[PDB]
Amino acid sequence: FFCPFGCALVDCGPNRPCRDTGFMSCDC
Repeated sequence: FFCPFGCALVDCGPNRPCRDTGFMSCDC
């Protein structure tokens, strides 16, 4: 799902970093 600026509301919250290679594509 489209991510904002990291792990925010993704799979932990805006704290842990994730693998973002494409616009709105953060894979944690």
